[PDB]
Amino acid sequence: TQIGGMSLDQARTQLAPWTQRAAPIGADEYQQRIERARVLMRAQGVDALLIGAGTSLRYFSGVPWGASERLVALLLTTEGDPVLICPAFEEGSLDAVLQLPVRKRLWEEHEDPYALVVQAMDEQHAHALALDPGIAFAVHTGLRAHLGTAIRDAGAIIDGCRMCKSPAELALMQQACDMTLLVQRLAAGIAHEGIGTDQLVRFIDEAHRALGADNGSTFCIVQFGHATAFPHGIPGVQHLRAGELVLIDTGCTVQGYHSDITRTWIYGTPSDAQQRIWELELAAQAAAFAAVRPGVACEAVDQAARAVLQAAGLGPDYRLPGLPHRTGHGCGLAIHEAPYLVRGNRQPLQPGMCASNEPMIVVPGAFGVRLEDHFYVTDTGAQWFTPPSVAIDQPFA
Amino acid sequence: TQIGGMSLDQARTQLAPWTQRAAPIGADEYQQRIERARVLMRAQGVDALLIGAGTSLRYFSGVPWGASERLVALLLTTEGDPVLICPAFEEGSLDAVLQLPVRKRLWEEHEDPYALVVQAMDEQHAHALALDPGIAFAVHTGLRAHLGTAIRDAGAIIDGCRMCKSPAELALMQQACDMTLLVQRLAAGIAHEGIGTDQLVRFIDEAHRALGADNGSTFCIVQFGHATAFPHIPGVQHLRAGELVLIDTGCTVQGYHSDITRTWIYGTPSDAQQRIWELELAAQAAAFAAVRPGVACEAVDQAARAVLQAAGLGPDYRLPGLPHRTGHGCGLAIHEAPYLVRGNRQPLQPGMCASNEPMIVVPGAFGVRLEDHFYVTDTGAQWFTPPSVAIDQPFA
Ligand SMILES: [Mn+2]
Ligand SMILES: [Mn+2]
Ligand SMILES: [Mn+2]
Ligand SMILES: [Mn+2]
Repeated sequence: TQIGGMSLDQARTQLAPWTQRAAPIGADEYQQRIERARVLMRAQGVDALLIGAGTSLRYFSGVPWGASERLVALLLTTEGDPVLICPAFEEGSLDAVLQLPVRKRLWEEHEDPYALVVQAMDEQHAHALALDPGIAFAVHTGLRAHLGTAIRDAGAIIDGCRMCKSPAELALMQQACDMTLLVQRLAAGIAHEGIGTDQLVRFIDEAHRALGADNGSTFCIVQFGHATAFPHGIPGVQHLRAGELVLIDTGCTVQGYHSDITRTWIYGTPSDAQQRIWELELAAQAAAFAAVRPGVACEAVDQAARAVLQAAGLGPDYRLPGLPHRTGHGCGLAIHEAPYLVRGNRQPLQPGMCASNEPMIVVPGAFGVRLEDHFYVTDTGAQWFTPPSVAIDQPFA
Repeated sequence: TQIGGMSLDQARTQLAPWTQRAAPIGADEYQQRIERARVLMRAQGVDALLIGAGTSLRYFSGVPWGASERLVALLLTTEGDPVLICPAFEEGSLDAVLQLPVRKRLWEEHEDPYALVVQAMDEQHAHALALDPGIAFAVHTGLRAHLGTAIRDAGAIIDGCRMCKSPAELALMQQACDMTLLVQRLAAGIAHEGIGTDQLVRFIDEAHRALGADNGSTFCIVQFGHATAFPHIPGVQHLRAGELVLIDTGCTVQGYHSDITRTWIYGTPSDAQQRIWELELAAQAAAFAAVRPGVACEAVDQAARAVLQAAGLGPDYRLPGLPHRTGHGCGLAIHEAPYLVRGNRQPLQPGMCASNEPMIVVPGAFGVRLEDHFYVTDTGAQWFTPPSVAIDQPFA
């Protein structure tokens, strides 16, 4: 009963704005983030940290703008309000989004914003910069015109803050996930013979927007039939036929925090091969989840999924039929962030880490099945953000 | 009569799929871009170039994927097919979009892709790498772990290719602009008392899709009244008689961007609105009249500012006036070199494409932004779209 048979206007009747709205991040929590960054800076022997516009700037300062060709950055040192380097003409706009007190250092269009970063270093006798790994390489070129000391990669400091989510972060993420899960549910409901992949993408966007996501669908992949064999798809619109699997991978943000959920379900009657692979995928996902608790190396969670596949005669390693990519990724303010659930990653799981659990099986020439739900690590184990699917024709628990 | 009076029904009658479709970029032109990069690399003493996923990888290879945490890159050396560094699991999906013959070098999830880059360098005896300045700093870290030699910034090489558009690229951008102009005109026509900023966003997207844009609207800003003085925090507004409307939108066609702003009055304008609107047009016109081969980009920005100063606004970036640059290059990116900004000595040359948008802000009152792009010709410039005629005639 979850697949097909829902009219567009029936689905529409389940799309009122979401009424269980998590609290934004508070001022105190931004100070705690700065404080934690300072601990990790000192641990690494760094005395200044430069964070570019994008997910990390939003994390530390609230500023949500996307990166551009104009340097917008926070420069954190071991004391005092961090410096916010920003185009002069954007000052009014910056003041309206900041969640953290800052010392603003503004540059007019022809002025060199990298000189301002280094001047603010020199003012506090800081000579050991770490730079945001997400920032454009052009920024290392700019800083090099003025800085002669070693520039360290800030990834350890940034991850060491962001990997473990606070309760407020978890609730924002949960909201986003509950919204997208509903959207997934309605998309499965309106599916019918002949529906276009593009029509389902457009519905999903409309539906996330109606529920009050920040900005509709963050992304959306919809594939039918043989196209499901490509983990990230191929160009081209498809039209649905009985007997095909349907893989829908989509998500939204709520105050920048992501959902990221995949469902793969049959439309019509499945073959034995489809059933067999779908069950195996549910089982691989379930084994990865059972492996999660504090102290467990991230690679062990990936190993747990591959062990199920290999005991069914798939794999080993990335061999196809099997799992050609890692089991999962971290999620937060970015879709993909630390920690990664991947072979070779010894990083121990800690309470509050969030990650995907999406051990997709690909059968070359045929189809793929990806079941994707995220979890967070609790004090004694893990918790699903969204409950896994139940069957090939029952995508929703 | 450009503004208002049109039904949604009438607008839809002008929304058949675009029939004058510009040719996609062909296999030979990708090879010419690779060749062009190679001479630039030789001119600058560089023997290896790494391009990351994004507009530059698309330019060189046709791969359109946005950058992610996994290295997807093209490594170009002084000879042989370029090397495409890619996750192994994405190989099938990479093959469906590649437009250039490459030597694929695939890595499994636990393997170090930066190692592959350096091994490909070492096989060619390349030791003088330039790195895409748009790529994440993480890639510098990854490469530096394997290299003792300098990692140069590739921006001279990449801009030396991308800034001057081929005829094929100009035609694709022309298509994108012609479609977006129509959308702008329809949006003006359907505007009425009460209409939502959100309803206009939605219609704009629908229209861009109906005409055959790559993916609807690329972006859409719609501002009414006092909000036009705040060019950068969204919020839904409803239209009233006496308000300015500013609509900034664009699409892509084979990834080539349009980016057009129109600002017009709904109802009767005040004398201040009229005077600033006229000034905006004049500033835009003076910038365009400055464009010709060998003019410095900053001379084009100064030409706009001179208009505003002669009329008593400014000076410099002071308001009421022009608080930021006059315009930006445009291509596969909305914003790319060359920038029409004070301090930029870069001389314009034939084929360069940029925006001309010397917005006037009157603080706390309103703003008027007129935005049309141009390309540089052998003797002067050519508008992709013709400028507005009047505060109540947004379309020439
Ligand atoms: Mn995922
Ligand atoms: Mn996903
Ligand atoms: Mn624009
Ligand atoms: Mn523009």
